Amino acid sequence: AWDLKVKMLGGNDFLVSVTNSMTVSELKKQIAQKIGVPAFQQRLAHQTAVLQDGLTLSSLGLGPSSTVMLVVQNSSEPLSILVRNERGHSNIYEVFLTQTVDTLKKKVSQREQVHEDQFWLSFEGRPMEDKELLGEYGLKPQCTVIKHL
Repeated sequence: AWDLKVKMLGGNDFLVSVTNSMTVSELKKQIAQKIGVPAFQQRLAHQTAVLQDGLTLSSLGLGPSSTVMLVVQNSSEPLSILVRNERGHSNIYEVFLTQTVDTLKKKVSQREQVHEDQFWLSFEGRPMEDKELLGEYGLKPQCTVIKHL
């Protein structure tokens, strides 16, 4: 393991312990532990190129000498998820990970003609709480959220 310099735009610089085979996705998690920015609010760039979460640091030509930029996003960007209901059908919903679980239940509510208090949502077996942000449950593009009656 070796250390990498991270510079936050309009922010502080700092280092993180990293590996060559480590992914940008894991790096963001290291950054979150260091400065508390949730991974889903982090956009990383190296030399004006925005980094894809699946890329490995070595594949990107990173070493102890490199420096990566961090841009923190107050409001995040849209992604699609699947919400599979009691009937077993999955429909596409659009969310921002910085939105609350609540905004999603309201979308489900309006669209599927049900009251918010008549169902609840889970992701990977974990129940989703109305006031928490969707990102905190590790939602990713086309992941499946389950709707329970």
